[PDB]
Amino acid sequence: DKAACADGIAAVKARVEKLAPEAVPQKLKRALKIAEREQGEGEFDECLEALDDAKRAL
Amino acid sequence: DDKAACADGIAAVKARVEKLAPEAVPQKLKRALKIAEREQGEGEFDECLEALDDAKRALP
Repeated sequence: DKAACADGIAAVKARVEKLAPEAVPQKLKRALKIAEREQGEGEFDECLEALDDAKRAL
Repeated sequence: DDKAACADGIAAVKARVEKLAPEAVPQKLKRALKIAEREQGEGEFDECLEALDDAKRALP
């Protein structure tokens, strides 16, 4: 889960870098923020939950 | 789908590689990542996933 959380944050960040700032959905930006915080608390299992929501907004 | 997993996996391997000392990045990783990116550009997303598996296997 630790590697999947880090890989998923990298994957979401890469998608966001290609989008126009106004074209980044608010739901995507919030979900990624939650994932990065959950990673910071070592809750890698929850990080994956937040990452699922982020990808829904792609 | 495979298209999304291919892009996500390339992004994930690139971020892992950026954390390593350059001398610790094996030639086997570099070749596999190059193949994954070429296959992605050709729409061969299933083959890209295979090359990404080789790349991640070669990481320290």
